[PDB]
Formats: sequence, C-alpha cells, structure tokens
Amino acid sequence: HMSLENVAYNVVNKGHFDGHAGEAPVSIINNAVYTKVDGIDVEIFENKTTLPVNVAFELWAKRNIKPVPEIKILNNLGVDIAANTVIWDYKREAPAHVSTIGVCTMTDIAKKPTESACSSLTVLFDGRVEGQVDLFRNARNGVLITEGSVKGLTPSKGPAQASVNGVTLIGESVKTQFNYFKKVDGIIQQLPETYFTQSRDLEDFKPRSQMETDFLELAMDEFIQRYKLEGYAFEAIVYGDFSHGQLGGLHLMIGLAKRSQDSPLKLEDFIPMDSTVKNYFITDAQTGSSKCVCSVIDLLLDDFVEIIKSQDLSVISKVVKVTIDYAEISFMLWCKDGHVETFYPK
Amino acid sequence: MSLENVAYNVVNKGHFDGHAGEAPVSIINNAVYTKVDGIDVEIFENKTTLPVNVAFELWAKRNIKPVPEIKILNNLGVDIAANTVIWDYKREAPAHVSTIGVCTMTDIAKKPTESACSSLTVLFDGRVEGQVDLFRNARNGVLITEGSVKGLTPSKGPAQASVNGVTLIGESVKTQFNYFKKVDGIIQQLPETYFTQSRDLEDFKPRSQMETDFLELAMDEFIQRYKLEGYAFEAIVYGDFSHGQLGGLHLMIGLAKRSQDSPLKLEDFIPMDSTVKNYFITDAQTGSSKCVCSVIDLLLDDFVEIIKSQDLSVISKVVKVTIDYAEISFMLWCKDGHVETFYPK
Amino acid sequence: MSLENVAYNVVNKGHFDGHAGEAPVSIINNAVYTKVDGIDVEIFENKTTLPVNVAFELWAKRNIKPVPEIKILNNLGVDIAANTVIWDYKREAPAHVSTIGVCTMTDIAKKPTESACSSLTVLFDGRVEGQVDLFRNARNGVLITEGSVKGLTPSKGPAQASVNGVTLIGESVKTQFNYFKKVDGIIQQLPETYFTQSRDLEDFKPRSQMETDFLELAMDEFIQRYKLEGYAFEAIVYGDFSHGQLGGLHLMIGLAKRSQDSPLKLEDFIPMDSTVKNYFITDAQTGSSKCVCSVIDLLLDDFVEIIKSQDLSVISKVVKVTIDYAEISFMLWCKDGHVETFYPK
Amino acid sequence: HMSLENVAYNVVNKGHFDGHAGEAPVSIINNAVYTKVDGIDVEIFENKTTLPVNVAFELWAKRNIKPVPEIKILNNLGVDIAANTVIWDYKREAPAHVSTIGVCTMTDIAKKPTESACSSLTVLFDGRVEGQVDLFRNARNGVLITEGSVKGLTPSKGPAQASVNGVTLIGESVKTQFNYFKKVDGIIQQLPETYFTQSRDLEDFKPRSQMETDFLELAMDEFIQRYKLEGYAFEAIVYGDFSHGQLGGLHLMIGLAKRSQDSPLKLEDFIPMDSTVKNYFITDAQTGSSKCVCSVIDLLLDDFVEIIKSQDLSVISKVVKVTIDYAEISFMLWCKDGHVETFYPK
Amino acid sequence: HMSLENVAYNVVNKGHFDGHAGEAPVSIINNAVYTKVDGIDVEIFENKTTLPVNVAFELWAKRNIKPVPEIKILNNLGVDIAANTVIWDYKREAPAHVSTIGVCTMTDIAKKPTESACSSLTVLFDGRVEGQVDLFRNARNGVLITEGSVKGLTPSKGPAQASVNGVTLIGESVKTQFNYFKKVDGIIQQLPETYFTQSRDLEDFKPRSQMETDFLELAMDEFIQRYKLEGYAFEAIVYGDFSHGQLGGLHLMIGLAKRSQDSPLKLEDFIPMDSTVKNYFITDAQTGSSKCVCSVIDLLLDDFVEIIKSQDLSVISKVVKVTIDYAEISFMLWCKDGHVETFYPK
Repeated sequence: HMSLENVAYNVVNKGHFDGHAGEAPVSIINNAVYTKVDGIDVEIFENKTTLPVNVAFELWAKRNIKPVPEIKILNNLGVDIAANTVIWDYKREAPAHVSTIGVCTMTDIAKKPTESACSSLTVLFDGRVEGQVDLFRNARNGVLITEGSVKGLTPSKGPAQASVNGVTLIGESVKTQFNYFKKVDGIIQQLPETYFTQSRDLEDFKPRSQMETDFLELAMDEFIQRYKLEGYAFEAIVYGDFSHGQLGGLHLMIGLAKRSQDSPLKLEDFIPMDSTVKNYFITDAQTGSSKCVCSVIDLLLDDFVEIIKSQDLSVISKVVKVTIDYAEISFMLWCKDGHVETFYPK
Repeated sequence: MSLENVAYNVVNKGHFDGHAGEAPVSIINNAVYTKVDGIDVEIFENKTTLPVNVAFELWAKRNIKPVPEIKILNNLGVDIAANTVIWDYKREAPAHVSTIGVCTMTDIAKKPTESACSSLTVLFDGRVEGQVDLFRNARNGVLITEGSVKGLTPSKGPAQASVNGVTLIGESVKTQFNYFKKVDGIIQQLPETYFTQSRDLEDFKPRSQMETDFLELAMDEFIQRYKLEGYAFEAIVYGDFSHGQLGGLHLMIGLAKRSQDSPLKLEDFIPMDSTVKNYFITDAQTGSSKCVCSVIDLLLDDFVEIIKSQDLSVISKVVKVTIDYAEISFMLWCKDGHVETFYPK
Repeated sequence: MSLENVAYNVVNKGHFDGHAGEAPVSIINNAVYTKVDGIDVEIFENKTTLPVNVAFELWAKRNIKPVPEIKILNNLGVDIAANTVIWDYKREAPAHVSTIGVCTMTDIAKKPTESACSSLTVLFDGRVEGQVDLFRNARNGVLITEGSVKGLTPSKGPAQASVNGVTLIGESVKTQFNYFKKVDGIIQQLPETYFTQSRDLEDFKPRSQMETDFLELAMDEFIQRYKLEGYAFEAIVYGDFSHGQLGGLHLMIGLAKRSQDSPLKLEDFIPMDSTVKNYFITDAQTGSSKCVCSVIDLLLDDFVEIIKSQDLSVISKVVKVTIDYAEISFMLWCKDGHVETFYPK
Repeated sequence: HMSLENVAYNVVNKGHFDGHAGEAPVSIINNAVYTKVDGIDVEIFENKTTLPVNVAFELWAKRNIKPVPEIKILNNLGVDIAANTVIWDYKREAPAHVSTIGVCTMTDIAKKPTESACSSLTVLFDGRVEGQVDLFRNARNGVLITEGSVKGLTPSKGPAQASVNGVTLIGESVKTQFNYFKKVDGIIQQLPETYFTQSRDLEDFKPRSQMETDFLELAMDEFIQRYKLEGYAFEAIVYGDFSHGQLGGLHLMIGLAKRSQDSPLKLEDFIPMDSTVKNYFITDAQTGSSKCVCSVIDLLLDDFVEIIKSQDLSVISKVVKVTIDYAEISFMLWCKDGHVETFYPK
Repeated sequence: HMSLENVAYNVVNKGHFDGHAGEAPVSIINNAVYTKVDGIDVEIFENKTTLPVNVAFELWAKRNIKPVPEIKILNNLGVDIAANTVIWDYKREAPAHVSTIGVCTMTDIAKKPTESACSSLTVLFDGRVEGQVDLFRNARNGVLITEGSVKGLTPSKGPAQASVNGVTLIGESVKTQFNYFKKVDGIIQQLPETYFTQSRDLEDFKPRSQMETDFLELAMDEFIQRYKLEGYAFEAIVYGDFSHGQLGGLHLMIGLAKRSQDSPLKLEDFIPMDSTVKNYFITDAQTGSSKCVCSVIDLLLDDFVEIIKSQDLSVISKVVKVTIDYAEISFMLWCKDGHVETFYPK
C-alpha cells in the first residue's frame, strides 16, 4: 500500500498524493527527491524541514489542497495537530504541526483523532470531511472548522481569507470563510470577539476600503483632516518617521505600502514564521533610516481607526487589549490631555 | 584535464576555454569555491545527482553556441551528444547521462565512431569540422546544420534555439537549424510539424494579429471575429474559473490572458522541459484550481488550424498532431457537429 | 558565549545586541533552527565555508551602521576589522577571514593593538569610543570617520555606503566617510579618485543631465550634442549587437540603454563585488554574446572627463586611472588622432 | 510492487530481500537507512557507495547470498554485469557492477539478459538458476558458471574458494568450485590454464600444504635447505628484508604471515579493492623499515616454487607472463650468473 | 602543474604524493574521494578534518612518510608549522598544524620559510633535507631535528621512539632518535633536561626494565620492599585502588597494564589527541569502579622512582615541576609526617 515510490508516483502523474496505485523510481540525495524520466533525473522535492527527507516528502505530497485556515489563526487558537490531513506551511516549506494523525506511519501519534494520545492535544477537525463534526463533539480538546451551521453550537465567523495551495485569497468559486468552534478540557468554549488581520504582502498590496484608497492617494494632513483624526497621532503611529537615523511610526502594514510608492523598503524577516504581529528589521532605501524589531500588523485602516477612536484619552498610560486573529494583543497607550501621544505593542 | 584547471578557465574566461592554468579550489556543501583576495567566493552550486566536481566540469564545458531546446532533442530520441555538453538550464544539469570525449568521468567513448556509441542516437553539429561526415558514417544520429547538406533532404526546425540558457530567435547569429535523423543506418524522413513557441507566462507576448486580438478582446468578440463558434474555445482555450475545479487553459496564451488581470500559481510538479507541460494551477482571484493542467504553447493560429481541420461527425476520436517533432495524441469530443472538449491523452 | 545566547538575540532583537537570554536551537543541514511553539523555524542558512555555528555567530554580529562597500575596503588592502564584522550580503559571508574581539572561534586577538594585528591593515571606525586613538597607535590600518581628525588630512570617500546590505546615499544618516590610511607606521596620502556609482542594471537611474540625455537620445544625436566624435563611444560605451561576437558595453549605463529595449543575461561567474566587474553577457534580442565583458559604473561625465584628458598621438598605451582608491590599467588605442578602443587590463 | 519500505520490511524480518510483501517504516538520513522499532530509530543500512542511499539499500538487500565467485576472478574475466542478480563487493561495501539486469528500476539497463542493451556486455550466467545455461548459449558475450558438466562444452575448473555473505571459504556443506565458460563476440572461448590466488587474510593465515606448514615453523636457511631452493632468492623475494630504510621482497602473502609471527606490520591498503595482485604501503613495526607500494600476492607456496622452478635463468632480465586468476600477470625476473636475484610483479 | 587529479594519480600509483606527472579520474562526494578503476568507484580517502575534502586530500597525500617526531614532542616544544611538509596526526586522521609552507596553495602562508609571514612562528626544520639546517640558522623561531651532529650548536638527545607512518617505534633500520635544537627570537636555547614518555598502548603493553618486569610479576608489598619503596604509598599513587565505587590511584600507564592482566579496563579518551599527560574516563570492568579525569602518564618506572625518591617530603602539600617531553609539568605532592600521602598533576 504505502511507500516512497507510491508517493512519488502520485506526485508525478497527479501533482500531489491522491491514493492511486503505482510506483515511480526515486533517487534520494542532497536532502532532495529525484525521479528518472528518459534516463535522467529531475528533482521533484527539496527538504527544507528538520524531518528526514523521505518523511517530509510524504507529508508535503499529502498537503491539504482544499481551502485551509492560515496558520496564524490555527496557532492563535492553540491547534497542536490536525485530524487526518497535513496543513502545509508554504512560507516555511514545512508542516505546520509536529506530529500527525492517520497520515504517515513515521509521524502519526494515532491512526484516529479520538485515540488516547490525542486526548491532551487541541486537534483541528474539518467539518467538510465525513463525520468530523461528531468526532469533535466528544473530543477533549480541539477546533472545528465548518462551511455551514452546526446543530446545537454557536459559531464564530472566522476570517474571509483562507489558504488555497499557499495562495491566501478570498474565495469566489470556493468557500474560504469558516465557522469556528473550540473545545477545551471537554467543555465547549466561546471564542472571543476579534478583529481579523488582512494578510497582504508589501509587493501586491491593494487597498480594501474607501478610507484605505484615501490613505494612499492623499497627503498626510489632508487625510488626517478628512476622517477627523487629529489628536490620534497617525504621524507617530501609522505613517512612519524617516527623518531620523532610527526609524519611527510605521506600525501598520498599510503605512508601509505608502512609502513603498516613493521608496523601496528592506524587511528582514528575522523570525520567518507567520504570525498576527510580525516583527521586521526594516531599512529605508531613501533615507538610511533603520529599525531592528519594528512590529507591523495588517489591519484594515477602518478597523484601526475604530480601535483608536474607541479609546479613553483621559489618563497618562493604559494597557489596552485588542483581540485580533483570535489572539489577545497588548498595547501601551499614552495620552496627554485629549491628544494621543503614542500607541504600540508590548 | 583537472579541477584546478577547469576552475582557472571558469574564473578567467567565464567557462572552459581549453586554456592552461590553475586556481586554488575549495570543495564544500556540494559547491565549488575559489580564493580571491584571501576569501572564498562560490563559483558553482551543484544541483545535479553527479558528484560535485564532475558536475562542475560538465557545466563549464557547456556548449555556448545556439543549441536546440532540450525538448526537441528528447522528442527526437537524442540519447547523447558528440564532443560537447548540452546543458539543461531549467534543471541546472546535463541533458544527457554520458558524454563523448568531454570528461573522463562520464565519457563512454572518446569519438562517436567507437562501438559503445553504435546503438545510441548521437547529436551531430554540422557547425564543426567533419561532424557532418561522421553523421553519414554513424548508424544512429541527429544532425543539425545551418545550410544545405548535399544529397540529403532537410527538415526545417524551429526558429528558436538556446544561447546560454536564453531561448531566442537569432538575429545576429543563426538559431534555425536543419534536421536529419538516422535509424539503424537508414536515413529516416522527419514529419511535418508544428513548433511550440516556448514562451514564459511572466513575459508572454503575442506573435500574430490573432494572438494580439485574443489578449485584448472580450471572449465573444474574439470568437465571433474569427468565426469560431462551435469549436468550444470557451471550454478549451479560455479557462473557466466559475467552479471549484478549473476548466480550459489548455494553451499557454489562455493562461497569459488571465495573468494580465490577476495571477495564477503554477506548480511545476515535474520540472523538466517538454512539448506538453502539466501544471498544478491555482487561480488567485477566484480559488478555482486543478491538479494536472496540460498546457502546450501553440501559436493560436496553429491551434485554430488544428481544430478547424477536424471532422466533428464522430462523438469522439483520437487525433494525432505532430508537435515539436513528437507525435501527440488528443481526444476530440463532439455533439451535433460541434466540438465539446479537446485535450491531450 | 552561547549558540543559544546568539540565537536569543537574533529572534528577540533582530541580531546580536548583548542582551542576556537563551533560545533553544537545532543544528541541521548547515542551518540554524529555533523552536517556536514546538515547531522548527529556520533563522540562519549557512552559505559560507565556515562551520554553521561559527558563521551564525558572525552573521548575528553584523555591523548594522552604515559601512563602506567592500570593494572600497578591498581596494584599500583592508585585511580585518576592529571589534565588528563587515557582512558581505552579495556572498552572504564575512568580508574578512578573521576577527578581533568579536567571536572566540575566529578571534586572532581581543584588541586591534596586540601582536597578531601589527602586520594587518585593520579597519577602524571613528564613530566608536576612542577607535580613532587605536588607529594612531597602529602600524597598518584604515580609518573612517564622519568629521575632522586632529592632525590628519582627510580623504573624501564615496557618497554611498552600505546599510544592512542596501547601498545608499544617506539622508537621515551619514554615508560619506573620511578616509585615512597607515602603512608600516607611516600615514599615507591617499590618491585622488573617481568612485564607482554602484548601480544595478534592474533599477538603473541617471544622476546627471548627461546620463539622462544618453538614455533618451539616439546614438549620434548624443555624440553630436556632446562634441564626442573621434572618441569612439560607438565602439566603447554603446554596445554593438550585430555580430555573433558582442562588442562595447564597458560602462554600466551602456547596458542600461539596451535594457530599455530588450533584456540582457548577465552571468556573474565570479560573484564578488569590485570596481571592475566581468560578466558573461547574452543579448536576448539578437543572440550576440561575449563571455568576458569588463564593465561597471562610472558617471558618464566622469568617463567623458577621463577619455578627453588623454593624449591621442601614440598608437597604443597603458593608461592608469585611480578608481575606488585603486589604480586600474587600461589599454588605449589610437589611429590618426582619433580614439579606436579603450578597455581594462 | 517494489518499494523502499518493502525492502526494509524484508531486511528487518527476513535478514535480506526475499520477495515477501509488506512495508516497514523508514527514515533516510545521513546517507543511512533507519527503521522504527519500539518508538526509537535503529540504523539498518549505511551507504558506503556512490549511488543514492535508497538505490544502494535496494541493491544491497538483493545480495546474491549463495556462494558466488570472488570479484577479482570476475574482473579478470571482464564481467561487466550480472544476469538477474546482484554481486555485492564486501571489501568496498558496494555493488560489484555499475548497472543491473532485472533487479532494480533505478539501475537496470534491461529486464532480461536477452535484450539489445546487453549484447555488447559480458554477462554472468549461473547454472544454479533455471534456464540460464540455455540463455548463455544464445547471448553473444558472457561468462557462465556451473556446478556440474555442460553437454557439448569444455569446462574450466575455477578456484576452490567462493564468497558466502562476504565470507570467502572452501565449501563443505555447499558447493563453491565452479566450472567457467566464456564467450566473446559470438564464439565460445578457450580459457587459459591458471593458478589461483588462495585469498587468505593476514591476521588468520592458515597453511594449506605441508610446504607452507614447514615455511612458517622452520628458520629461513633451514627451509631453503630442506626444500632445495638456494639460488632462487627466497631470502630477498619471499621472506622479506627489513635491514634497510626500504623494505625488500615480501612478494608472497605467507612471507608477511611469517614475519607477523614475530612482530607486526602496518598495511595501508591505499586502494581498498579486491584484486589478484594487491599493493600495500607496508611498514614494519619492529625495525622501522617501510615501503610505499609492495606488490603482495597470495599464492600457494607450492605454486610459487613451481612458477620460479620452471623459469629459465639465462638472460640478465626478462619479462615473464604468468596466468593467475585467469589474468596474465607480468613479472620482472632478474638472473645474474646462476641465481634469481629478484622476481617481482610489473 | 598541481591538481586534485594529479594528487589522486600519485595515491593510486605511488601510495602517497610523490610529484609524478599523470591524472586519475575522481569523484568527490560525502566528504570523501573516489577513483574510477574499470568502470567502478573505489574510495581512496575519507575526510576526518575540518578542511574542505579536496584540501585534506592534498595534505594527507603530502604526508611525511619518513620517521617524524611524535606530535606531543612538537606540541610541547611549541612547533606551529612545519617547513615544506605536512606532519600528519594519525590519531586524529587530521594534520598537526593549522597552516603549511610550500605544500599546498590553499593552505600555504609562504612558499619558503624565510618569508615575513613565518617569522612569528616556531617552524619545524628537518636536518635530513637539503639546506634546512642552514635555514634554521637564519630563522627567528624554529625547532631543528637532525640525525647526526650540527656545526657550532649544542644538541639535545630526543626520545628513542618516533612515528613512522603512524606506527610509533624504535628505529633499527632507520633512525628515530633525533637531536633537538630550538631558537626563540633569534637566540639559541639550551633545552631543559628531560624524561620521555614511553608512548605505549594498553592493548599491547610490554615492560622495558627489570624494575618494570618485577612490577608486573611480583605482588604489591613484595615489590615495594624489594625496591626500598616502602613509605611512598604506590597504593594511592601508582597501583590503583579498585575497592571503591570511585576509582582510586592508577596514575601511571604501567599501573594500568597490571590490572589489565586480570580484568579489562574501559578507557574513554574524551579529548582524543596525543599528549604527555592523558586524561581518561576509566571504568574497571571487574569491580565496577569508575573515575572521570584520571591523569594517565606513561613514564618508565625507573624514571618515576627517581622523580619521587629525589623529593623532600617535609611540607604537607607541595607543587613540583618535572620536565617531561621538553614540557614543564606541575605536580601536587602530599605528605603526612615524613611519608607520602598523594602525588598527582595540576
């Protein structure tokens, strides 16, 4: 049934593991996989994981190719493992999770998600596959994602985007927005009210609201004026300060895309794992201004305006907690009289 | 003649020149380094299955003249090359397992006249002394030439060739070769062929009025302008993104039309060059995707000619089109005298 | 003093900073991995020839301030840097073999004063506490500062420096440095220099009216406007793509002009940065190619000045030009009072 | 049917490849094959070859485990490829041949030794397997080994030793001495009359004739006397001279075994490959005497006597041909006025 | 001229590097060198060093095949680099020195030892090679070794043993006892008078004097009395106490050799390179006694008795400098009322 040659067969004739019978000849060398075609080798996989080459290969081939949650959502929810699939982290070119359930005999800690060894683990269940709802229903720890309503349970509307083959997108011919359900120590949990990150890169950044379009096109103070934002210090928080040797402002992703129109930015991703709050070691080409550990987060400007506009400016320093991507993010908020002085992560 | 010699040539003449000389060389991490100003600068990353030092040799001796695209040699049964290395720039490896009089570690022979060559189809380049003649004396081979060969009928090959991993139509250098094949001592007579345009999606440009009309105009305008109704272009060429699994996108230009507006991810799951390519495509705008999309880059005009010259009486048949010197099988489905679907087998 | 301490600094502060703490590490595949929520995430890929753990320490101990481009340091004969690492992002490796007070595994000393350093041209930085005084007390060394130095004549350096692998003319930060040198105890009078412009072919931009005009205007309309006939710009700068052999393109801007019409393939066969670069260039448009093209960036104005201030009576000479603090030898050919050709070495 | 996991299943259960269906879980790492046993990895193969680790594993497991000719004897007959089996070189820890016939998808040049790609190669045929003798007749280039007689064909008695699982021995419970038959370009060959290397190791050298028993026990001049050999230079050819900075003679293996009885010798086997004539960088521990490249060959002492005794002694130096292990071995024989001064391989 | 393919050619034909013209086909893979002999690859080198595989190869082949000083003697004398040769450390299968002179372009710091680069380094010179005696005279720092006597310089008789191709021995057919001369900063040095370590293995230990034979033969106090040694507690210093879980005594190699006649001793050479004083994690297989870091030093007993008997045993605990192998080794001497309590280094 299950073999390296069989996995390779699927990879070359079907583009991923499908479960078709067959064998393809394989060379393992240089932490990579090659197959013979017309007497010559053509590389079909490159191991970027800390797993043995043939194991990582089996898991990669067994990718979940349907729309799946972005790993940051899964991380923020406490997901430790997935039930009978592999959630592939495309930007680390690695599996999202340590172990496995019913996928690969080398990494499996169970063949079925409700075995004793999964008892203590928060297991991802997919409602789209037959009978995983009822598996979740009597599982100690887990997360359930569904497309439709679930009888007896209150849903938390997840984010609009999902990951489809490493492409993170809003579905149109396919459903990307899931309902989330969580279970901890045997009991149903109510997920918090959250904002959701927008999940845009700096290269392909597109605006997603009238306010965002206005943010890119208009000058600093003519924008601050239009949306009545004076006293919320967009210049020190959102915009970015490039006048000094040390870098300032530039906390939001959209504020970065603004400079990107004039000047290129280098972002060293020193810890290259996807998270709600990304820290970059940023260098500005135009000025020379640089900052290691510059925290950056992609919220809709509207969401951000709504965050900061609902804030009591009557004290020196508050600890402000905002729930984003299912995680509780801590901000320091410094206010003077009725002016916001600064706003930033901990 | 040696590692340190190959290195010297590489750093001082950009490749192997047959120059005498030697540079100190450091082998580590499946790579070649040479010392300049007392520090190591990498000059070769080995991405082959051959031992590091051997790959370096064969890479350096990579033929730097216009040579045929590797897919053409493959379709033609070319098993080996005479006294040169045809380097595969898409895999970063030699096109062939063994060599002839190139490197001791891979040579099966020193000359294509030797016995161990007799059963192999050797590529002969008429641009070098006596190789035209060697071809006449070989049992199995493919000859490429720029001009006429006396007493032999030529097959006009594709306009493109590869110069240093860049595939182009030569203006200042000749890229369109003549082709001759021999099997078991008999001159075989090569088929009438179409040639694939070998274009990338990321730099795709139209090469006729029809292709230009295809990229600019709405689906219906184009279909009507070229009276193509019933030939199922909406289901074969254009690409349907309305469902979970995506349809169409059988030609390269159909993909290029999408890319204009929104991007496609193309997983090249078996990454070697071929007439027909299969990509695991995801459509970014939509979420529609398909494992194994066969994509062939044919001039739209050539495809139009192909499909229009077909009998739509039968419910479905096998259609053989000679493309890039290979014989490709298509499945042609029909209902009531119009094309339903059309795809490689 | 721990792989884990270096690691902690990298994940938490972006690089080595001096903060106490320890992050868990896995070493595999010539790379450093760290654990975040039970899964391994790669924080370093070793592309150097040094042990993976050593290279990691040195990479983390990068100099993050604006520092000179390594070509300048090489041209100056700098063997080592005082209490810092000059990272080479082009090769992703340290610019120098060993270190001073940086890493215990490669240190040849803790301070740039002691015996081992005596015979090595040490790089000193005037921006760090009393390193100017360490320069005064050294046999061999090069000093960079921002302002004036007591009793020392400055050499005005290039406008650009490198900040975190990005070459720049700093607006919020000083990139132009003052250069001082010392050979076997004696302060040197550094020669007058042209400086190389450091532009890439991808993002090339003009920096003078003359350069703008060169990119915009037709060949002889530029030469006529700039009183340049008989200076052989047609042969030297512009680029000839009409033969199998490729001619011209001795300046970066020449390649920039062609790239406006069609792309060029550049094999950087020896991939270290330097005043004069040599590329294996293929012209996509025509098929023209040349394996060893000596090239790189001088202001077109700088080059015009150089070629014009030359006596053009002798049939051929060797000409010395001090670029990037280094004497570059050129061959200058002349027939009947007009320039024929002009090229490096 | 075939796979990496299948091969491991065979190896862990049956000790080598058997054709048993089934799969064992595997980690390829560090050019080595690991299998999971009770939670922990146990290394079951270590790639010492230039082939991909997984291809080498497959080839190894498919060892011919019955008595097979030693590799040197096969190389002297110019055997390029074995027919539907794998001869394992235990001194190299590598397959004896480059390619394969009907053994492995990665290395096969053909499936049957009856195909076109085989005509020009000398193929090892084994009478111990059905239809192979018959196959030999038709195939143009080949060497056939048998246990008994072949109707209509002249046998050639091969050496008494053969290899069983990398243990070279003379069979008592199993037959090891084969008749050899060779064939070139269509025509059935006539094999030269041969001596055979006795192929004994240094640490456990055992005498195989009364002459050898006496050689070891009796002193130098006592042996030469008892066996009538004065003027055949046994003192400077066989026994070995350790009086000079450079070691002399020791042409015969038993010569080293003799000197070993007293004090030890370091042997840098600088080319670790089986062959009729072995070359060593010997260093004598007792004296300091040493020599780069000493041609050391293990002949039955009786055989060497016969070789030198049938030798003419007229000229001052002749080049002599001696057929050992089916290979014509050249020797330089120096005669002076009546005595062999020295006699060594070219 | 010089190349990898040339070095290879030398190894497969001359046993080491000789300077012969020719080339051999080579494969570099898995930190090893292979050569093609009749269609197949035979490994001829395996890299155990921290240098690029090809570089370690250039150096290993250019081994000193002559009798050479043992590494400890050089390490104790401060030799940093040999002139125009590699001193191979066979224990580490690595070279003994960081750099090289006129040996290999990739590791040379000078083509001749007279260059500026060499002047701050103690350069090993061999009196057996043309003019290196003269080069020593004009050198700032260095160590000379000669067979015979040198004009106008006071010699120092070295150890009777030297290393011949890794094999440490007393030369009988070739000289291993060297004369030692040393310069520091232009000035000649009169070297300290010294005992030499006997450099013997436990695996094949032999006695070297009547006193040592009596040690290995006679029981404890019978021997102690016989040599008027009573009052020094060899019980705690030499013989080794095994009655405790923590291993007692056993500070001499011959002492180790005694216990080795009755029961095996496991030795972990956890810092495996050769030196005058060697530390081991020792485990006695009979009792179960164990001790990490027991300084084992192989002095001849006649030497050790001389060291201890020429000692004033008044002060309770003392520091003693003994010169062994041209190095000054510090010792701690303990004494209770005129008799010896304990004696070890540090």
